[PDB]
Amino acid sequence: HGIPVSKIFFEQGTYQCLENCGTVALTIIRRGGDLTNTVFVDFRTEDGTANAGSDYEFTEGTVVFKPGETQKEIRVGIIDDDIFEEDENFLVHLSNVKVSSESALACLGSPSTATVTIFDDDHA
Ligand SMILES: [Ca+2]
Ligand SMILES: [Ca+2]
Ligand SMILES: [Ca+2]
Ligand SMILES: [Ca+2]
Repeated sequence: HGIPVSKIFFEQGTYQCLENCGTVALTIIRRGGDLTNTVFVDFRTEDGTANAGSDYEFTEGTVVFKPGETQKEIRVGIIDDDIFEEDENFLVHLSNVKVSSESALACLGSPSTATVTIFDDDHA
């Protein structure tokens, strides 16, 4: 052993957005190791106190770090409505880190899960 490996993780642990922000942006980071490799990482949302379909969009997919890339941005739609609510949150999970051919070259780091605070923008 004694060789460094790439680490995948969110740039921040918590993100924020007004309910009228349209979409919230999370940044996935890839650090160290051999950056000439192609690395795949899956992402996926989960409900907290905010619910998919009424507060945000169920969003999922896969990010691909091409050689030399150290940062990838992802978007989650925020559903704006006209009703009063508490400030809520949902989760976004990284998983399934794989290296491409042509798994300790690349690993999931910490934080592999980010939280998203949605501030309500309505009165009552
Ligand atoms: Ca709600
Ligand atoms: Ca809402
Ligand atoms: Ca609103
Ligand atoms: Ca609302």
